[PDB]
Amino acid sequence: MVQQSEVRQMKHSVSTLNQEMTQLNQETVKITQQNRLNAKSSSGVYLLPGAKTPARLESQIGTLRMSLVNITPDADGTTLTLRIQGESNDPLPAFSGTVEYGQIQGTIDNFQEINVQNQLINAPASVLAPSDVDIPLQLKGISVDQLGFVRIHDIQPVMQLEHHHHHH
Repeated sequence: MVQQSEVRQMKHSVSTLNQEMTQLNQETVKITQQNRLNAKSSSGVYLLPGAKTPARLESQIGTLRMSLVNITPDADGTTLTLRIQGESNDPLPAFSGTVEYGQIQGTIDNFQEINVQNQLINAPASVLAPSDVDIPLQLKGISVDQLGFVRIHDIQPVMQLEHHHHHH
């Protein structure tokens, strides 16, 4: 019932608004957008190519932190360096992940993920502590200038053995 006949007819009458705050650095704005969307995400973390900031994700192998650097155009899509940094002090075993990437045409109040598809980021077995890895993420179809968001999710260990949870 919010559908009211509300008109924007510019009438010549003075109206004093509240003291609107100052402007902000463009990158910092995209960072503020990243953080807000990050919390609004239930499937992994939002890495906005315009923010390039590191995001913390609690995976099956452990708590890791990804970020986007060296973002450059590709033959088909866009090549950027996907860095997996360990938040813990432990080495991270071999794992694969499903990364979504597309465009955001809406606002923070209401945004639609359009032109979005995914790719498999498979990193090697990190036998070093602390664990830090960098792998080339060759995005397809989408152009660097047209990049809206790169969301890392679905992180799973590959072909590695478990330890028998002997409780009985």
